Amino acid sequence: GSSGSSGMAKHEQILVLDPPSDLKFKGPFTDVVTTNLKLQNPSDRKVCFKVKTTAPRRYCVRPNSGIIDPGSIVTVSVMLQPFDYDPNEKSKHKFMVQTIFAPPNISDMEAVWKEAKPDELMDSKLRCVFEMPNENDKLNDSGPSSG
Repeated sequence: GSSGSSGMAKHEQILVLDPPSDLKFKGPFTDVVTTNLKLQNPSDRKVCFKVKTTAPRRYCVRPNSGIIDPGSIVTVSVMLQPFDYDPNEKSKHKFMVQTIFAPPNISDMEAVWKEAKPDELMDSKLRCVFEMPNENDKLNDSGPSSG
């Protein structure tokens, strides 16, 4: 990884998505895929996140929601259903993750996300990149061989 932002835009987010740039997907595509999404929480208070994508039919996220403890990272399992992938596919699909702090009496989630207004709810624009398993050179470390 290497710090590098492309353009300055307006976005108010508290939860640091990982990868924050784009979420790569290890193929193949002709079979069930498995992609782990890391979600870092810099804040020191509970926060609720709602996983929502444009292709909820070809995507299986679990947990599909929940709260990320303050100062911790969560690993979400995003399984991609096997479908006819095209090499000349267009950049349409998109992944939008919603995040919002949790109340002191956070009991019913369905009630929170509901009461929450679209003017306070924080979201993030992310793109899912489909990669192929066809590796070129085995990788173990970015330096030494040991371990």
